[PDB]
Amino acid sequence: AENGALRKFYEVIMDNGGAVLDDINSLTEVTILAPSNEAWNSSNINNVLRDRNKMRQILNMHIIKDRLNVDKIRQKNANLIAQVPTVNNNTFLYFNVRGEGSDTVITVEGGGVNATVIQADVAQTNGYVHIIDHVLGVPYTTVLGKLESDPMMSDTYKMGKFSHFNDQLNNTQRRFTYFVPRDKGWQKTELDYPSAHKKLFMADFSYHSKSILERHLAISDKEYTMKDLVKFSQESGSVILPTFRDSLSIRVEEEAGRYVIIWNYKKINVYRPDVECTNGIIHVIDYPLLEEKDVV
Ligand SMILES: *[C@@H]1O[C@H](CO)[C@@H](O[C@@H]2O[C@H](CO)[C@@H](O)[C@H](O)[C@H]2NC(C)=O)[C@H](O)[C@H]1NC(C)=O
Repeated sequence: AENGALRKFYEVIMDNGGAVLDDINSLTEVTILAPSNEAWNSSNINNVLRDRNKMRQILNMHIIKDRLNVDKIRQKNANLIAQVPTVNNNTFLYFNVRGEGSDTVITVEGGGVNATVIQADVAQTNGYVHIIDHVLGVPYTTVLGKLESDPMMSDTYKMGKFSHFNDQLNNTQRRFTYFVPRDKGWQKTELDYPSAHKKLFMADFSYHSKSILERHLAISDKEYTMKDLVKFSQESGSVILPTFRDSLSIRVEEEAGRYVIIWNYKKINVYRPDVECTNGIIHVIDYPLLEEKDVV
C-alpha cells in the first residue's frame, strides 16, 4: 500500500485531535507502523473509531519512539525478545522475524494484535515506516483465538486441550481474564518438577491440568486490566477474582515499569500485560500459579 496507508494514517490522526502529530514531530527518532487501508476497514473498528480518546491510544501504540528498520529489529531480537516502547506509555510491542531475503516474514505483537508487515523499510527523515495488515490495539480474536495463534502461549494452549478447558474460551457471552504462563514458564516448571510437568501434559491427568488452569482463569461480567488489579489491591488490601469453581486471591504491584503478581508466597512477573481480546484479556506471566502442594 504505502501511498494509501500513510495518508490514511494521517487522516485518522486528523479525525482524533492532532495531538498525536505533535508527539510524533517532537521525537528525535520515530518509526511508524501504518496499518494498510484494508486493515483500517476490515478492522470494523466502527465502535472505537468514534471514541476520540481511544483512537489516540490506538494511534499512539503504532508509533515507536526509535529508528527501527528490519535489520535493527533482527539484531535486537538476537539474544532475547526486545520489547519496544511506544508513544502509548501503557503499550509496548515486539517483533518476530523469519527467513531472509525476499522470503523474510516480519510480524508484530501489540495491544492484543498480531500483524504482519506487508511492506517494510520505507525511509523517513527520523526513522522508518512499515505497513501492517491489522490495526494494533483492536483485537480480532477471542482469548481462545489468541491462545492458538500465539507461539508464546503454545504450552498453556496445549495443556488446556486434554480436558477441553479451552472450549469455553471461545464464548462471547462471558468475559475472561486469563493469566497465561508463557512457554519459558512451563519449561522452568519442567526443571523444578519434571514428573509433575510430564503429568500436566498427559491425558491421564486431565483433571489435574484443568484444576491448575481454572486457577488462572477469572470469569465475570467484566475484564480486569493490569491497571485495574493495581488500583484494587491498592485501595483495598488484595484482589479477589471469581474463578470457575472458586476464587483467586492475589495482589498486584508496579515495579520498575513492569507489573508483579503476588500469589501466596510467590512473586511472578507479568511478562505481557493486558493482551486484549474480544471476550476478555490475557496477562502473560513468567511462572504458573503453582506450589509443590500440587506436585507431591
Ligand atoms: C504472529 O502469529 C504468527 C502466526 O501464529 C506467528 O508465526 C509463527 O512464528 C513462529 C516463530 O517464527 C513459527 O515457528 C511459525 O511457523 C509461524 N507460523 C506461521 C505459519 O507463520 C508469529 O510468530 C506471531 N508473531 C509474534 C510477534 O508473536
